[PDB]
Amino acid sequence: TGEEASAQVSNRINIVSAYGNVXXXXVDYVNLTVRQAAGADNINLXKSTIQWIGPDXATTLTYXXXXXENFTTXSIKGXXXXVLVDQSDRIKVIMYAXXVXXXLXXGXEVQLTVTTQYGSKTTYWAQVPESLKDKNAVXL
Amino acid sequence: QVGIGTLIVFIAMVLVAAIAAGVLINTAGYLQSKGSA
Amino acid sequence: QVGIGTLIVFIAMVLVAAIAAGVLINTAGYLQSKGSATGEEASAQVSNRINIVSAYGNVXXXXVDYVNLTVRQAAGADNINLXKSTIQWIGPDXATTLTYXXXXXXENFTTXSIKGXXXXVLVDQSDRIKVIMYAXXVXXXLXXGXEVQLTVTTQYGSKTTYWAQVPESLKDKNAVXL
Amino acid sequence: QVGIGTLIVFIAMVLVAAIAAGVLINTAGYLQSKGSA
Amino acid sequence: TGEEASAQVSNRINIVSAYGNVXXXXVDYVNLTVRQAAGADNINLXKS
Amino acid sequence: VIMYAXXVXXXLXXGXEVQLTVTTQYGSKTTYWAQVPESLKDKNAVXL
Ligand SMILES: *[C@@H]1O[C@H](CO)[C@@H](O[C@@H]2O[C@H](C(=O)O)[C@@H](O)[C@H](O)[C@H]2O)[C@H](O)[C@H]1O
Ligand SMILES: *[C@@H]1O[C@H](CO)[C@@H](O[C@@H]2O[C@H](C(=O)O)[C@@H](O)[C@H](O)[C@H]2O)[C@H](O)[C@H]1O
Ligand SMILES: *[C@@H]1O[C@H](CO)[C@@H](O[C@@H]2O[C@H](C(=O)O)[C@@H](O)[C@H](O)[C@H]2O)[C@H](O)[C@H]1O
Ligand SMILES: *[C@@H]1O[C@H](CO)[C@@H](O[C@@H]2O[C@H](C(=O)O)[C@@H](O)[C@H](O)[C@H]2O)[C@H](O)[C@H]1O
Ligand SMILES: *[C@@H]1O[C@H](CO)[C@@H](O[C@@H]2O[C@H](C(=O)O)[C@@H](O)[C@H](O)[C@H]2O)[C@H](O)[C@H]1O
Repeated sequence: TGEEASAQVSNRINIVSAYGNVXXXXVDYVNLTVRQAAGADNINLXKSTIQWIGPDXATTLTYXXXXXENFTTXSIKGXXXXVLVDQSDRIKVIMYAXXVXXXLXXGXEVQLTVTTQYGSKTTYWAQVPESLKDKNAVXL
Repeated sequence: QVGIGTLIVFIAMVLVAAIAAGVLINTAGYLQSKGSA
Repeated sequence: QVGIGTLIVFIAMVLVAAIAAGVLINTAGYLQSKGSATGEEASAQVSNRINIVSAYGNVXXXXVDYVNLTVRQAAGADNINLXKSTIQWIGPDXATTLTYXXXXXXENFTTXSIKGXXXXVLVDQSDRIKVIMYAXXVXXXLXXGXEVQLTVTTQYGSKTTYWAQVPESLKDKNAVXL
Repeated sequence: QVGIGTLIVFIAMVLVAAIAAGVLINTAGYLQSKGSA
Repeated sequence: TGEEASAQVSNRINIVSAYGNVXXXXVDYVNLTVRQAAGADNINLXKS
Repeated sequence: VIMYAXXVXXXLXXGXEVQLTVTTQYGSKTTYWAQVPESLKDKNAVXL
């Protein structure tokens, strides 16, 4: 109990940033860079779930590989592409906006809560820019 | 016998502290998004 | 024979209390080191932060080929390793996250020293290291008016955001400050 | 019998509180010097 | 007695989130995402 | 307590971590997680 309860509080994800690819005039990808918290242990991104409260939908995304209504983790810095082992590891959480619901238009707001296996919830309110003209890639 | 009672109450205090810690962090997360926006 | 029975049970309850005594002490020892660690990294996250002193870039013809940044420790900052740091480049065209490299690159960044001992670690308050980024390699040589949004993320998590704004006119400028 | 049990666990709890007390104080000591500087 | 009393305290349910559907202008669905608490055994959600 | 790091395993590097439990004759365990500083630049002696 002491080990799991401390895990529930300690092993938590901090989202460094969130940017999104733009096709035509709509955000088609939602990309999130994640990192450990203070005192976190090895955080597995395969046993994590993401809650997508989109403007047109609301579903809980689960892990996948090579998406649709799931999420993928491509690596940025480090060895493992699914596990955060050290404090200097960055992994990119990958979400397809035009596959989990509808393509995010300029101004759409989606709430993302990344829940670790032990139950540490991290909520990021992604807000598509109100204006998207002449912006190849936006910063959500 | 006294040890038996201590272990059970020990679990509750760890669980209760986890509940209290959850409220502080989650409320901070909500306020962080509110403040950033 | 009631004196026999109490003796045997008395031994057992001594052991049981010793068992429970171990659980509280061992679990506290676990939480002692876990809590001690938590304070140090959390303080490192807030304090050990990179501050950009000045930004400039070499320009060729009329599009800044190279982007250079000068960094330093913030107030009350421990050693800051620039090798375990990732600058995220959000440019007019591309938008990727750069990683450390050595000897000049493509989608990476290099840190050459200006003042101090190490050329990748900021040890004192008077150390200046030049973060080197090839603009034409990460995307394209920014023309007059491009606006890159750089953010340097330290290993512990402290983020410094710098909006590198190229001047609207690049005429008669060997090397201009971004 | 039960008197023996409560004595040993009593020793345990003060040491645990002593352990907990040290953690907060030493952490405050690190934060004090870091905060002061 | 020791086992069930420990299960009463340890085996608990944690509600991760609470979303719901919307019809016309009224919530017609209440959905809860649940998970084990710290150090919990198997939790059959049929006997709950 | 003197412990030669280079012999037990290898001389630790910046960012390493060792879990030490110093147990007495009677079984009292004391756990210490020694953590080498993430940077060893210009420091004759550190503090794990
Ligand atoms: C979020 O991560 C995606 C991971 O695949 C990126 O995907 C790539 O985007 C490139 C381009 O920027 O459109 C394509 O050339 C690649 O084929 C595609 O996999 C995406 O860019 C990023 O925003
Ligand atoms: C500039 O004004 C435009 C006026 O039409 C906006 O266009 C609409 O934006 C909506 C949304 O906010 O993204 C879309 O749902 C509409 O289809 C689109 O015409 C535009 O967003 C704004 O930047
Ligand atoms: C960013 O820093 C670079 C560090 O190498 C500078 O590189 C030098 O630029 C010189 C010139 O200004 O073009 C060349 O003569 C050197 O060979 C080249 O390494 C760069 O200028 C600066 O913007
Ligand atoms: C709670 O979970 C329900 C599980 O069935 C969801 O049910 C679906 O809701 C859809 C819509 O959002 O109203 C309907 O098209 C489906 O037929 C219905 O099963 C419910 O949405 C969710 O809130
Ligand atoms: C600053 O960052 C450097 C990035 O390479 C670190 O370099 C590595 O340090 C390791 C160890 O921590 O000493 C060595 O095993 C590696 O070979 C070395 O490249 C450096 O430690 C750090 O202070």
